[PDB]
Amino acid sequence: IICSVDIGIKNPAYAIFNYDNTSNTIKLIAIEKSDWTKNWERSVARDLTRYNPDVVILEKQGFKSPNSKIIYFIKGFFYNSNTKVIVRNPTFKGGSYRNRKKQSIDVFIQKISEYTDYKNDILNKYTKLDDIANSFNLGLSYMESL
Amino acid sequence: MIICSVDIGIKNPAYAIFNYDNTSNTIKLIAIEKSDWTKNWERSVARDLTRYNPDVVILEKQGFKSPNSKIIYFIKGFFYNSNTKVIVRNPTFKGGSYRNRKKQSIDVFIQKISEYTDYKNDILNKYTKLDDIANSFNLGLSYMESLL
Amino acid sequence: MIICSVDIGIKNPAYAIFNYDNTSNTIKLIAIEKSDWTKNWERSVARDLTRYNPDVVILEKQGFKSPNSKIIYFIKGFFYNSNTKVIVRNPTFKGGSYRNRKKQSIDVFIQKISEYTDYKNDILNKYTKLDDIANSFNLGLSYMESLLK
Amino acid sequence: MIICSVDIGIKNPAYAIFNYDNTSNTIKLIAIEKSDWTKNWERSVARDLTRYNPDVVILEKQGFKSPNSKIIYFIKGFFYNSNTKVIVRNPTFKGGSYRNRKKQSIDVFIQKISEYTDYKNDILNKYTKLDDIANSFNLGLSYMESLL
DNA sequence: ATCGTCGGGGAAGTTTCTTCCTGAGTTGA
DNA sequence: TCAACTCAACTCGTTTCGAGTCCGACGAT
Repeated sequence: IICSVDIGIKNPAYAIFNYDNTSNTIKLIAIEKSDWTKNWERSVARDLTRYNPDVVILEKQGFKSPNSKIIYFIKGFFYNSNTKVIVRNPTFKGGSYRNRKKQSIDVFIQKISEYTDYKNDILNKYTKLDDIANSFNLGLSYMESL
Repeated sequence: MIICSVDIGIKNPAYAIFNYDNTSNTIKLIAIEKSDWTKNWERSVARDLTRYNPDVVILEKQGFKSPNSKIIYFIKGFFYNSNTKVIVRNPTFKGGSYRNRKKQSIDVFIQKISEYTDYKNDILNKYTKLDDIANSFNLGLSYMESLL
Repeated sequence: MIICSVDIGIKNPAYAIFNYDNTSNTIKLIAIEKSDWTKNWERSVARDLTRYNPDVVILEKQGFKSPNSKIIYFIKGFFYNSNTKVIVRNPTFKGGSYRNRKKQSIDVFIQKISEYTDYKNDILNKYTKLDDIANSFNLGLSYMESLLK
Repeated sequence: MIICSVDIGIKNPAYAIFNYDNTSNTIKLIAIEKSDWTKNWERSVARDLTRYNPDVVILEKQGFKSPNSKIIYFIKGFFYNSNTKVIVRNPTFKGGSYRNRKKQSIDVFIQKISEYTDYKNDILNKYTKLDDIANSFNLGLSYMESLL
């Protein structure tokens, strides 16, 4: 069970998948944009223990945002536990910054439907800038490169 | 009631382990040591903090610009959902910048150690670089003073 | 009366040396000089002020939040021995903006020097900044004008 | 040589006049007084300093917060001519508490006052207050120890 | 003194300002 | 990590990493 997280005080988001390795049996369990402003450490632990994951995928950031403190908190929380937290270098923000639309809507409209069967169920009531894109793209890139 | 107060730092981290007798207000020094968190610092932090299975972990607050902050949240996440509360206390000595901070720390240490360990000479004779174990001891003792 | 009026300051101190006739009430400008007190100011003050051993030394009142006050009190102690009266006058040019003092000072200086030196041009060329020698000249001349009563 | 140590202040200035026998290290206290510099402080200062013709005058350095600095520079200009060495020493007891600054001062005072005058009758019966003449005497004695 | 505004290290000698020297961030390799 | 370079207050949640406060210097009356 794979859990990919877009970290940030802006709009944190997480996606929970189950991927059968090398078998191309992808199952999307959930995708959500949460809020980590009220009791953020308690809220982070509560959101991470919902569907106890085996791997957590994060985007590495510099000093740009306090979201790094969430990265180190997550590393400490799941350290001895069975899960393994891995922080991937930022693909995101390479050269230009006006390249979201293409990859976001393309990968969504192409690949969300075959895994959850609730494509438009989330589309009709979710709309945000750079949370579902970062989280889903990190998770899907890890799974495709897996 | 096992107290573990830590002076944080990647180069010279230090920790003091006290025993506070509940309802008796009895301070008994269990141990005081310093370690190194250079190679795979997460393993070293976890081991040094779980060494004596404490009930409270005391850390000293740093500003928003230091690697010591990264250790703070790792420890907070590590001991979260446990019967071991990590608390981040303000800097005990917050007066003089350099000449008063370290010297006042090691002075109050050398003066207040005698009533707690009964092994004063053996600890003073080893290190001679006291300004980390001194900070940890002062942090722990300040937390205990704030207990009553 | 050999009179020495001083515009005080570490960076560019200045002084004007006059001769005042006691029974004629006539002004005579002897000299006007800039100096430097940026290094060893007590030695420099003692040297520059005793250069033309005066009978009166006039200083301009300074506030307490300036090094000119310590120079004032050093001079007070120095000449408190004999033969030299140190007198501290209120700033002659007073009021309005601070820069209005400088321009008014150098203006009255430029327009009133000709009647005293006959070497007006040598002073305008050497030491082009005029806002210290003006202060010293105006201080001395104001004291001597206030001497009649 | 005749040594004159001054506790400066418009509040209650004080001075101690010692006589040091040259090459014998014999300290003899000539006088101790609490003067007043209220009206025409320059005249009063000059009178009090020229009362006993000294060879050195010892002052305690002050911060630029009080007219005592103007008195210091007045003294420097006054004795600058010749014959005198005005020395401005920092306040001797540069340590511990401020409330203990007077305690140790008057302690060293009461410790060493008896051995210097041999006419301590009028002086013992004279005054019930110390916290100015004590400071002046301690400054003077510190210079006397720093003399050899 | 008094209201508005600003900066926030220590020690010693060239002394009440200047000239240093600390010892911790912080920053690119 | 690490070695050169730059530069000095505290501090509380401000639902606990950054935006808030406090306390002595100047400037101009």
